[PDB]
Amino acid sequence: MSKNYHIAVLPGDGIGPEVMTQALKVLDAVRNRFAMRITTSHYDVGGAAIDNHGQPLPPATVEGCEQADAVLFGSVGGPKWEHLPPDQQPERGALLPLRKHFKLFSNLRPAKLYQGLEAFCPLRADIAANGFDILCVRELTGGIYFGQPKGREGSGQYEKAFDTEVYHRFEIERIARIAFESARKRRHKVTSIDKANVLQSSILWREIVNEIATEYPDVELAHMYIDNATMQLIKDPSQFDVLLCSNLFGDILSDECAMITGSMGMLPSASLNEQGFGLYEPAGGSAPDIAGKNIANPIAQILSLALLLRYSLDADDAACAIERAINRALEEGIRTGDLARGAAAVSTDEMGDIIARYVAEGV
Amino acid sequence: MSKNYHIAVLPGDGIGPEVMTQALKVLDAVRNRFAMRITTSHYDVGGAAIDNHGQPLPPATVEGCEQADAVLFGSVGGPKWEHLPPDQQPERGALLPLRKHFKLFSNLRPAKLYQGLEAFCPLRADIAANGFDILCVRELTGGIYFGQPKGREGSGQYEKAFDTEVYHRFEIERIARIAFESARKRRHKVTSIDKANVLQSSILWREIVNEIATEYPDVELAHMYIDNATMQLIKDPSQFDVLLCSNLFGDILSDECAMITGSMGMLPSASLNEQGFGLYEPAGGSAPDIAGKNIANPIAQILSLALLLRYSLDADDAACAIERAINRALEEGIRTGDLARGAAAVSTDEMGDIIARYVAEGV
Repeated sequence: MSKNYHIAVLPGDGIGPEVMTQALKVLDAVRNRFAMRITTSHYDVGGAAIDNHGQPLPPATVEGCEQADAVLFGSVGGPKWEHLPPDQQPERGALLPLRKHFKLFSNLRPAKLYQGLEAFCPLRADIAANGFDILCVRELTGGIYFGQPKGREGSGQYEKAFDTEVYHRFEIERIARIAFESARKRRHKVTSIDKANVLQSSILWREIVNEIATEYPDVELAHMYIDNATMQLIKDPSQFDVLLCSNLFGDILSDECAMITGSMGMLPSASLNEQGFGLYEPAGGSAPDIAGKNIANPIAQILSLALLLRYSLDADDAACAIERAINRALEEGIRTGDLARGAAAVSTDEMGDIIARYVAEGV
Repeated sequence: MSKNYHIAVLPGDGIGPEVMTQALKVLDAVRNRFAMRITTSHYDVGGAAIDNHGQPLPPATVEGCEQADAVLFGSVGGPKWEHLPPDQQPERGALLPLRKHFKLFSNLRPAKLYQGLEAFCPLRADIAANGFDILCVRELTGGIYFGQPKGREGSGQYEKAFDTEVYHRFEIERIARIAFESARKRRHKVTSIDKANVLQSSILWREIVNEIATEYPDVELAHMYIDNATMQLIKDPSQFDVLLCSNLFGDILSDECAMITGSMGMLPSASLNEQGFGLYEPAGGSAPDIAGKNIANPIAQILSLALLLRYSLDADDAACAIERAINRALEEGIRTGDLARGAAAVSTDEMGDIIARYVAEGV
């Protein structure tokens, strides 16, 4: 709840700009309720920047993001591009350059069971009913996806391929930190996932996690292996707050958490660097068929904004207030098309009206 | 009618002997019904072997296992042993030299939702109702648990720890074969789990698997990455037959499967080699606590006999009869310590008499 903030807003293609419009409505209701001074600049990126500057990521767009406290990003692909690939893509050509540009090494993906869809959840009703709220923190830049040596050697029966799981201390120290800070924002419990029986890199991970933890006495830390963690998300998801994972283990576990929500198309994602700059976006997926006719669901965008406030603009109170507006609309059955018993009671624009109205505690 | 076969029977410690005698009751009704000739010989292993012989895996046991078509193995360990060393007593001193000696590179873990146990399944009911029957085939000897170099190196910022994820073409070939062979005795489907979008070792795995697929043209092959399978196992387990897995991807997935049955006490395991020699055992362990002739549940041990018959003895007729018997028992609600409210506990011994009966044939 304060003054000073500026936000690069990059809708993109497809549903991008119609779902960012709903986010800016909710931003405006936040601006008034908490008396926060937040300005935005809009920038072209992906397909429309192809169309305007003949570029997936125009250079001035990068400047504008350099000048912002955070980037709110939409969707990128939609209509008619990528016949010429791949770093001449939208996705390839905008999103990973931005990643690389700003040192975005972490990826946070919350998975919370909203009352309203305890029936969509895949777990036994008596399990879904206990509910859950988990933040999966995933290390993005190291591990076995990028390790070196990597490659393929030989022929015949002894032909081999190999990848290396490497981690460096500087890498494990920074992602651990983001996990602990985030648990402070939350319920003060970090479960670090590893394979610290067999894996040497998993022994260092553990080790270093236990060192960093001394700096956070108010946060409880547990360790769990990846295969126990795959069972426990099914058995009792409600035991976990923050999951701290390597690149591979977080890929797996962030997807397992998404599935157990039962919704998925509703989920946000954040990518942060160690200074608090983030790029916030829906995890879901670009439009395209769905585009232009307002039946896109804006919630994942509106939830990327909630994330933006908590994590880059340290407005935790403002972030909850959007969360509770969404929880309220979902409990009432208000859908774009997720429960049309007596009609998917709302279009994209209507959905954006209702949430911004609820934040402004109107309804 | 006939046979030729011979089985080493190594009960072990604890509930090993109690549930192993129920297994052997059932081998009797099988010997009778399908007119087989199967010889058994008992050998002392782990704890029994330390007491009677002075060591957990006597030369004589080993000698006896070399004369068998398979090894049916109970449980090993109790708190009365292992104070002295790691790979010198019951578990590590018995169970893993066995595997090494016999070149057992594959691990088969079935996970099947049994009807009278549907409620214990932690998935939503309508997914539980569709049921499932999965066989996870896991590479045991290779991949990242054993690749070299493994280690840790340096100080400060770039201190690193690494593991190498190696496969050769011969390793992938032989595990893919037992997966396709297995699929032939089941529903003629193999899904191969890689992460081939980024891993060089996964890329080769996918290549060799496609090669081997052509030698089994009547078996439908599918590829899927580890994070998708992790979700699909929740959303629609019924789509799967055999999962073909590398060492780490099958350790994760095997547990996920086990959990979704909701009856992990009941599951068997098989480790096979190239010539079809297997070690068959419960996936869990003795319960010294519960050791003492008559409450331990014998179904896992018995289901182990079923696997041995199918994979080592090539008698799947006799294996399915055992699986039909257990299936009828469970839905009848009869069971050792899964449910009692009408003094509906039944002994280890009663369970064995009953399942032998149904195999013999009911009425």
